[PDB]
Amino acid sequence: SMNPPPPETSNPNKPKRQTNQLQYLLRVVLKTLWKHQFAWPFQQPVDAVKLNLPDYYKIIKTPMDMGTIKKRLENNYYWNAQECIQDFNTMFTNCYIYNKPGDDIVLMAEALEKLFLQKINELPTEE
Repeated sequence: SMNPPPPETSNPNKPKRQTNQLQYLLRVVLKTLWKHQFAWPFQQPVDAVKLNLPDYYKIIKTPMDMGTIKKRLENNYYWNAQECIQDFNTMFTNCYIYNKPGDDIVLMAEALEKLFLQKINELPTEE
């Protein structure tokens, strides 16, 4: 069995910014979700080999996870906050697409998403 290459976290020719919204996405949003008791399934790319999910990457073609997001934020990969918000939403959506309603991992995603939405609701104004 085989995993795909992970999403890109480094690309020297991608233009980059460090903005107050992106700082909030790291300091408040990522940190809040990362420390949660339900974070662990989402802290790294889905390992379809270890988890015995041979169809995962047949179904999920835009993988995303908080390990990748953390690396992107720490390495100033983004130009804007919308790119990062999209990554979180991709992560949640993948979970809901692949799994069955009411599965433990879906409940976990929902709890993290609730917090995500509460924090993004107060995304600061651009400086």
